[PDB]
Amino acid sequence: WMPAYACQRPTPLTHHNTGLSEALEILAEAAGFEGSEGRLLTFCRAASVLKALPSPVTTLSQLQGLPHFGEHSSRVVQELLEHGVCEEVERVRRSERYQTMKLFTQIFGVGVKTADRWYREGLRTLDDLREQPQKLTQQQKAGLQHHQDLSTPVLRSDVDALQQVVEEAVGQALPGATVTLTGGFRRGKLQGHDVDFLITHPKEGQEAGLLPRVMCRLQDQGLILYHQHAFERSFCIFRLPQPGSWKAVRVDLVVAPVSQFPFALLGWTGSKLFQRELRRFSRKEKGLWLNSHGLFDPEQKTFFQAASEEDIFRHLGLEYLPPEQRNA
DNA sequence: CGGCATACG
DNA sequence: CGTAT
DNA sequence: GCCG
Ligand SMILES: [Mg+2]
Ligand SMILES: [Mg+2]
Ligand code: NA
Repeated sequence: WMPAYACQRPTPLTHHNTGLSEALEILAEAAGFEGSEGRLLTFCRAASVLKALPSPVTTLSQLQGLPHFGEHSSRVVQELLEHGVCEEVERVRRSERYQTMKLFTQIFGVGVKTADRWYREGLRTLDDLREQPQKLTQQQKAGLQHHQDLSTPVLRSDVDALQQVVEEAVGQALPGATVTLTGGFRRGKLQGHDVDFLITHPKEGQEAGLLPRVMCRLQDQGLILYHQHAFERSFCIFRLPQPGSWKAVRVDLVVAPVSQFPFALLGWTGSKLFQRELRRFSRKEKGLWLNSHGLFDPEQKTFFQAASEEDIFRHLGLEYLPPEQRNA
């Protein structure tokens, strides 16, 4: 009764197995810090299965037959059910390796590979990094300078104000262009780590060259604390007003032609695991290649036209899920 | 055993 | 290498 | 780590 792919089942934002899923996601995260992408995926998928269940798991036998639960994930749940704590998870939580890799990778501009190299070099704290700034990229310097603000959750109230200022710049850059809120906020989240916007124009081709024009206008308004600058994705740090002051917020802007908009909307609305699972399903079950630009039939050498996300779910033979049920 | 999503800056 | 869902 |  539980499908194996996350894109085959509704996953709401809030659910009935929060503690169990959080523990499995610690193990997934730790696996990623060690470069074990397969184990990360299994632990993520097992966590996501629990998010999709209609009620709390209370007994080990209720895991029988659930996809992605084998010996290891089942033992984690067993210990949580019997003792309220899983020793492996707590050992990860406490470990110097986990805590430092988490600290470093949550810096904008630092990935697993950089964090691991720093860790092996003996570095452990943000002030350790600040002491040797000549070794930092410009992006990393911005991520470290703004780290405290970027660690503060963005609220849904922040988003409306941001969208208005982005729309103002977009309308001067290209009248008629539109701004759509994507990412976690479109899936119903009340907070987030950043704000994701997708920009298009109803006349195919008019969006070409748009993002530089948008960025130059936002920068002229004094709103851009950091950006990387032809391009179509911008990973920015914005200045957001606050009472008597302001705070730094991560904002991502993406431009797509209207022909690709349903694919870009689907991709950028996520969740990350949902999209990985959807692309895996498309290729492995349907023989079609999915990305944020389109859906390709490699036998006919043709792209599927889509006018809506609904079209895309139909072309993959999947029941439609609204964004609020893509919280895999 | 192979496979694990797929892009752009 | 980083970034995005 | 788990699936097919
Ligand atoms: Mg986001
Ligand atoms: Mg983002
Ligand atoms: Na990072």
